[PDB]
Amino acid sequence: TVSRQKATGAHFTPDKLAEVIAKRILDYFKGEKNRVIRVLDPACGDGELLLAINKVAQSMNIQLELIGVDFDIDAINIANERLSRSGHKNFRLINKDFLEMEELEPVDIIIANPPYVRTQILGAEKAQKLREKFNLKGRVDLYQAFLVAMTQQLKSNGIIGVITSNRYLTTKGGESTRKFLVSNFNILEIMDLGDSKFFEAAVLPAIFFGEKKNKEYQKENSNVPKFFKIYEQSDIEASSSVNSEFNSLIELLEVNKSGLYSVEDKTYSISLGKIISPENYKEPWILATEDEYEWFMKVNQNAYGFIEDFAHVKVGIKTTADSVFIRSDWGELPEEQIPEDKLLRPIISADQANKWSVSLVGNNKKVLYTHEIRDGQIKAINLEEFPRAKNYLESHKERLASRKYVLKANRNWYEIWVPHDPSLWDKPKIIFPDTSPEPKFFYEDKGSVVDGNCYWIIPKKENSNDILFLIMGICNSKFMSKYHDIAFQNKLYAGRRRYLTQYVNKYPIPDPESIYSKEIISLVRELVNNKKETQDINEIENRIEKLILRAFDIES
DNA sequence: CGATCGATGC
DNA sequence: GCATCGATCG
Ligand SMILES: Nc1ncnc2c1ncn2[C@@H]1O[C@H](CSCC[C@H](N)C(=O)O)[C@@H](O)[C@H]1O
Repeated sequence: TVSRQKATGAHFTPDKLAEVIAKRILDYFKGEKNRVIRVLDPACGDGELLLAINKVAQSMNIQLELIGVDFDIDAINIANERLSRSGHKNFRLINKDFLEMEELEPVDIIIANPPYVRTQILGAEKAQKLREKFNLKGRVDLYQAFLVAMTQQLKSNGIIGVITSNRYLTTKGGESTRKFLVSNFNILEIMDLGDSKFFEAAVLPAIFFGEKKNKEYQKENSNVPKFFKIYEQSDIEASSSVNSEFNSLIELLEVNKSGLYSVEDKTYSISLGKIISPENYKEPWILATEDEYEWFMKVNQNAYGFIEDFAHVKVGIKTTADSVFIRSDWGELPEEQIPEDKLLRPIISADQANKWSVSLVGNNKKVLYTHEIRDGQIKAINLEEFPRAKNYLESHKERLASRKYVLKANRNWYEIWVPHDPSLWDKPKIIFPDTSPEPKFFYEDKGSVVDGNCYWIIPKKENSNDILFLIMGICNSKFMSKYHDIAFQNKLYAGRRRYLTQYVNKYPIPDPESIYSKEIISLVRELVNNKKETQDINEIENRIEKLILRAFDIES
């Protein structure tokens, strides 16, 4: 199920992309450049990065000592053959685990593309060892441990050029990585390659260039960190101009002017600017232009608060066996195994998501809910009281009992892993999908369950009314989409944002007592009650955009 | 406990 | 194309 390429992260850097990284490294290198420079690739694969940096260095008449490490002998054998045939004799390859889970003196240059292996593939046990050894936190990825490991092999004032997944820039679990990078390096440049798809794998990579700090120093300050951001721009503004003077996508990585660029069948939006105070490592690092960052600043100052202050942003249920607990064909089961109607709760998924109004006009999904309120406490149901539902779960005994995290928690083998509080489903709530290219927050007061591909919003104050309607009008607006693309830059392919709790908690909210917020609430109340409204919903939506702009005191 | 994260995945 | 869904961590 898990390929050897998946578990070992064996994806080689393309030809032209490796050359781009090598050119930027040797341009940033302030070292001597007339002696032998030692270069390290801590996961060299077939030697692609070492070949690229030597080809560039030989043009500059620089002599390199190439060092490559890889724990796979097959990669070492092919890299030895390629390096030997290149003509360069001063190279050295080591077959070992670089993380050390027999010596090497520090190097002047590191060029790297470490493997990206998620915590689930590493396993919980190996992930704990990596966190304890390399001082990492959260859902650690392998490239994060390599980042710490390879940095400790770099001389002070040495240059690093390393390409990884861009997810440390915006995820909560990237906090330890951001802290380590800004602490150990004078950040030279961060390149967010976005959804350009240089690799055959579905990944959005970032390239980090930095000069390792020396323990004795100055103020630096003469170095201000810059960024380069390129994403696929599908929709083009009617008044925006496109530059088509570049032939290949790899040439766009060396442009030095922000704007729209078209290569073949796709248009790209390239942004250049400065990293703004990366020492604040607890929030995502924002890569935005001067105008975008200033607009982002004035919204926060004029904001009355944030969603986190007014409501609980929760995830839907996580059964950890969706094809067993969530079905639409309950009536088509054998009558001996059709669960009792008390247990089958209608559940809303992401494929029924629209703005304001739910697409519940066509739905039949129900969840076999396994929890209930008993003596004022949340307890799992007793199977003896539900014979038909018991037989159904008996047929799935081996798979449901395989969930080791359920048994080590001393919970019943048949339970839903995250059922939440059964009493909270009755409250009015906002629902929205996680993976979506557009906000689809909608009101729902029929007391149904929310699926794991959606999040839901319930107020902190027990007045489940106007406050939810205000939050909807804010979240669904184009105003908040602009704010989102600046502050929370976590994108999947095809322009999909991630509407996660850690992001939606930070949405700004205006004063719910101002006359502007009062009119927004009345318009949102109309959009959910008047399902006879069609097409001219856009008319109401436009009135909300101008109201939100006056509520935050800005014209965008 | 309850939200995260995805060299996405099928 | 286009929207995971289940191990995981705190
Ligand atoms: N623990 C470890 N120690 C050393 N190498 C490792 C490793 N885990 C994975 N690798 C190696 O890291 C490589 C990542 S693919 C990167 C290859 C090369 N850097 C390039 O850009 O083309 C794989 O070949 C894999 O064999």
